[PDB]
Amino acid sequence: MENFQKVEKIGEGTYGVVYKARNKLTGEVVALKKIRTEGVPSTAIREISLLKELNHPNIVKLLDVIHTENKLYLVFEFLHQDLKKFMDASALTGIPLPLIKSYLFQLLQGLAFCHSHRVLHRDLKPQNLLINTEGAIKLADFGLARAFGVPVRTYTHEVVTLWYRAPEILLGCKYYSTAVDIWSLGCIFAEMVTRRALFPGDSEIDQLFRIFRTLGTPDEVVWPGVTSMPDYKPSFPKWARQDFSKVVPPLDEDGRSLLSQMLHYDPNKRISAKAALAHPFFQDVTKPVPHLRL
Ligand SMILES: NC(=O)c1cc([N+](=O)[O-])ccc1NCc1cccnc1
Repeated sequence: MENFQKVEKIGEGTYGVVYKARNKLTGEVVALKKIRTEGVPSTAIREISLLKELNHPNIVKLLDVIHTENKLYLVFEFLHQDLKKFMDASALTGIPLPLIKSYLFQLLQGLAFCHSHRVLHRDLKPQNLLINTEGAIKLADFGLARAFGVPVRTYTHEVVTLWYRAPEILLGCKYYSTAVDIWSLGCIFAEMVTRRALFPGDSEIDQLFRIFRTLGTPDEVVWPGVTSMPDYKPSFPKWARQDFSKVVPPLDEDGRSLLSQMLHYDPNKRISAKAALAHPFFQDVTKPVPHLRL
């Protein structure tokens, strides 16, 4: 607004437009998101306001929430790059395993924190994982989904990415659990390793069938209750499950084991962020510094 000097259009998020801005006073450089219409539900205001208290080293800090003139502004801590850009930049050589492991470990710490406070992300993707020169990675937009909701796109003709959506969401379950975040992070872990999205669906059904083609069509044995889900259809093709060794090569067995637990179909069997932190995959975790060209 008037207390900030737009420094650049960081982009156009799923809620609204985002700008890099400098606080004319404090001199602080922040990310300002303009939230998309009229009146603005007070329920959301209280919700969003509660998130200002959700502070952790691996969670992008929500500095302020400003409600004015039918517009809602969220002021966030600023980070220079997102994981999607970093992955693209590292596409030729790949992100080194030690850095992939460091990032996964930090993201799990961030999820464990949010989940312990009953806060879900619901829409994790590389674009909302932010990184800095110190080797830190942080989760952005935690709790906004709950505080609000979801239309058809973002806010103005922009295709919602379904690549990281958990199967229970695709099958129409109305109640999401912390498990949806573990699923998304598993998909991201695989993408960092292979340098290709794991399940790049272009429609809700293509997304679901890409998952089924790789992990096998779920049934009552591996996922009790799945055949009673809202959008489950007995007519779904029945695909056999593939071997992880073929899914994320050349990841080692510690990595494949952890990924398999993050991608279990039954949300209740899916590993928690807390439990994942204890997985043998992290026995030799360290905190490397990435090569960032800003
Ligand atoms: N908090 C942020 O710094 C930030 C916020 C959003 N967003 O949608 O609210 C997107 C990217 C961000 N940083 C990474 C970034 C990406 C591109 C150019 N500059 C910075």
